[PDB]
Amino acid sequence: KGEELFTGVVPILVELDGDVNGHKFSVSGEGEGDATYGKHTLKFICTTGKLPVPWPTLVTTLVQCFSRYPDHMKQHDFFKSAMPEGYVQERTISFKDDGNYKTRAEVKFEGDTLVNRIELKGIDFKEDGNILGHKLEYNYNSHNVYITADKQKNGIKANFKIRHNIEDGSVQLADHYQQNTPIGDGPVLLPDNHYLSTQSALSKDPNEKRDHMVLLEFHTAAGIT
Ligand SMILES: [Mg+2]
Repeated sequence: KGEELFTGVVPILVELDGDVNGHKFSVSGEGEGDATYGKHTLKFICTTGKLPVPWPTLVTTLVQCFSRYPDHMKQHDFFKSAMPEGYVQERTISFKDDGNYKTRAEVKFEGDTLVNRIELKGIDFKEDGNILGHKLEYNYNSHNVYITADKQKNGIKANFKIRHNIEDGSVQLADHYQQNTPIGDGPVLLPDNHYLSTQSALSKDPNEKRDHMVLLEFHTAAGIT
């Protein structure tokens, strides 16, 4: 069963190819996760130069299999149950009064490493909106990711609203619609409605001159007693 693959520390690789309003970029990440504690740590580098969008707008795209599912909820952990063959994770991220990201990712094991490979496409961004104008603060709020089963697709859906702080004290909403479907043909766990409680801390490596993001993430399943 997939959950057995997560009882210890697992190395993580993340690779993203993006195009936002014609601005092409790539991000590479490395770190590790320990789902026992709902915890993952990564450092991401923009390998093409300067990132053309704010780092916070990429956090959700850049491994929910590292969520801590409490023992009494283990039967609701789709994410691990699809491993090692993995899952496709797709989103539409709608930035209020601005453009949208469409993302397609494959999350799977490559040997003993958990890999998140992503294509991101962003369109219809305003040239001096909060995203292409870089008006988002380098910080991140705590959210609830609401998950529901999609039995027709043998997977799940999720819906949630990310709140991005703007440098003038306002908030940029980013509505997330998500679908995950298994890559393999083995059975998966189809959960009851629940949510993941998320927390994120963004920082910088004081010795790093490349455009980059250091991330500490907690994800904890909740909403079933
Ligand atoms: Mg503020």
